[PDB]
Amino acid sequence: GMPQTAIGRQLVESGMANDVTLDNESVVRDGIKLNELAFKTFGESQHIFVATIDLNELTFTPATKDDKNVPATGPESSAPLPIHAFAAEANGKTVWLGVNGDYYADNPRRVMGLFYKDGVCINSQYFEGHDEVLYQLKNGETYVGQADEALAHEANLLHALGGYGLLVKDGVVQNFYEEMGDLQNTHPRTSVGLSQDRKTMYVFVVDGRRKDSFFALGLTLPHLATMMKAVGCYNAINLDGGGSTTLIIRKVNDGGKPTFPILNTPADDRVPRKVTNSMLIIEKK
Ligand SMILES: [Cl-]
Repeated sequence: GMPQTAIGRQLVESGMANDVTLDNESVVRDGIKLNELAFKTFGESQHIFVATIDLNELTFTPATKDDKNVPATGPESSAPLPIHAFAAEANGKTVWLGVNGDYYADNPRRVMGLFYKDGVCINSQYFEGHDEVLYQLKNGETYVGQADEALAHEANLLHALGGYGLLVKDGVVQNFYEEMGDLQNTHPRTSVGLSQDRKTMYVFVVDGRRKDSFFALGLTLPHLATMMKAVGCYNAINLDGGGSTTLIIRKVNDGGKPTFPILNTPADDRVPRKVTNSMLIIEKK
């Protein structure tokens, strides 16, 4: 019976998943597969989504609440993930999938990692330790790496979305999280990685804090990293987690208008958190 999908088999083979009770897969659209699973990780219940995106067919962009390419200005700058999708859509993008983005500091509200969008620097002054990045060059090539590597491309850097925690590096699971404090405990997680050829993107949304009938605890970073390598990530990074972790997909309603339902269970007692940046999978134009 279980597991029944390739990803389910990969996660069980990795040692990070047992007692699989849900293992479903669907096609969001051509070029985007979505897998939803429930299982135990060393005795603790979990509930995760893994999206596999064909980067020959689709691309990504970092997103803000209003699709404007300027730093956050205040509380108005944060909104639940669907708002980011709607604003991108209203500004000529066709959005198919989204997750929350990078870590933010407060007082004043400001992004902690590197943040570039459409060739415009939103932040180049990444905080201590906030070194991880998913980036794209103007030539269309996508990479996962370190902030200085992205910056070294100068005016050829198109997009950059920051993270905190390098999970997989050149096919080897990483475990150098010791400066990250309580982020090392189990948590909901959002993470992103690339295949070795950089033509496939993997997005994980790991629910946590047992806010629905799955009783999903959440994961440590070595466990998540191990799962990501298992499904094909050669390079992978941890984005903002906890109550920030949110997944949307496009739903085309009769009449043609899109909505952007949230598929996971937000860990702030089921209430979608207002987030200041995000990662959207969009059509190539
Ligand atoms: Cl900012």
